[PDB]
Amino acid sequence: HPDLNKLLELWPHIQEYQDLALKHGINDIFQDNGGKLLQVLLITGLTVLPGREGNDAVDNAGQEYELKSINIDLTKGFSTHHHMNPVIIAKFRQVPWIFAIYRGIAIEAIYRLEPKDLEFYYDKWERKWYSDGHKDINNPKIPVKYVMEHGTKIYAA
Amino acid sequence: HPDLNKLLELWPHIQEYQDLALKHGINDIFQDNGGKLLQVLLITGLTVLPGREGNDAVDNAGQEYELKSINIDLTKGFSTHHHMNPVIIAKFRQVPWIFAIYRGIAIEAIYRLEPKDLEFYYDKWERKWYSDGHKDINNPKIPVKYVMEHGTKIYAA
Repeated sequence: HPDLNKLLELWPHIQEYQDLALKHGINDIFQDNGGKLLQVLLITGLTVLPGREGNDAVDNAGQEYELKSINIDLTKGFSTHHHMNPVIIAKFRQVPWIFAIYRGIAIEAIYRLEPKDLEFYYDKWERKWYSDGHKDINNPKIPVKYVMEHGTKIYAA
Repeated sequence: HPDLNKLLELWPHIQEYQDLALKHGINDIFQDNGGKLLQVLLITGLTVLPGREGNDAVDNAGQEYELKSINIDLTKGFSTHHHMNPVIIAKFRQVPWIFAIYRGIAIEAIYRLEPKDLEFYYDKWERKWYSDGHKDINNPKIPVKYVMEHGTKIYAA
């Protein structure tokens, strides 16, 4: 049982990583990309916010952030919000966003966009709601290209 | 100028303390009791949440807390919420509360009440709203005695 052997021996680290993840509010590294999210948290120094919170993270000085991420091996657009409306927008434009770019599970880069750097999309998204008559927008996307063009890279592999 | 001398020489520390306070999201130790609040933050390991947030703090694992405090040299009841209503209550009973007890500016003790430990007051407060017909409650208080009787002391001077 070749591959299997790497299992009872590689498992000490996986567990340690999970221990690390728990100290950071992540109960299961193997669900909802928790293992990738820990990467971002340890690199940036952020603390995750309860899922019920509008934003997803905050630093040691009380500044909050939206946290988006993608695996470029399968997509090129960042998810934003399901049932996206102008109130959601309104809460969004108040905080900086940090974008995590992975290749599979590997963190390749992290970008930070200031509130103004997203002004373009917030405006666009509003039109598609009101000119649209009225009606949510189901998760419009933010192009990795745009993020790279306007953000400041705070991390690279 | 006797006392004045203690000023150009005691000022190196006060400033350092303020430097410490800034690293913790507190812009001015001399306003809104920021100097006392830093005490609590450093003792407990908490991070403050933006004032717009319902709760006031969160730990490294994403658990949030309400943060109340008093100087027993002048009062014996903990403030809760102005324009207190049942929705406010509803958000409140979901998180633990940590109470800071000071003598003047000195931190004397800190207590933590679990959500259930406040069940008594939440229920009482509801009656005074509905039996009251309907109408907010302007900041009812929580007795230090009660806090000491039901909380677990996480710190003492």
